[PDB]
Amino acid sequence: AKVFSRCELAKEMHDFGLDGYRGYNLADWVCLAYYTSGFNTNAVDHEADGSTNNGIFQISSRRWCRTLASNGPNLCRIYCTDLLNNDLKDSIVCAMKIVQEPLGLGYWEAWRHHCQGRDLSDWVDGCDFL
Repeated sequence: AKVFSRCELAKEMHDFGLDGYRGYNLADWVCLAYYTSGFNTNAVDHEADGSTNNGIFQISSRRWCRTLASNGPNLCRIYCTDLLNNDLKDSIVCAMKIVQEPLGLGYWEAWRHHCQGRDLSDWVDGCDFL
């Protein structure tokens, strides 16, 4: 239902206060979204164990959100399908809870494999709102 451009997404995330949150800057978050969902707020990925990864940050039904038949701790206290909204707020809130765990953004494979260990300033370069 919505695919953000890079700077549009950066602007929304800046509005949500993610620049510097838990020591990660805006670029970290933009890079994460790109490599998890390609900036698609409606993305769903179905893993081999049948769990789902959901929304802009590809949040997992095994731990963080609730689906039926795949019961779990549902730590964000939210149906998975509610993380598929055009409005980012619930995905943001849930990602914030995830990054409070010891790994931070290292919890995402996509971030470890494409964003960590790299200069990411490119991801926010040229952005009008800044």
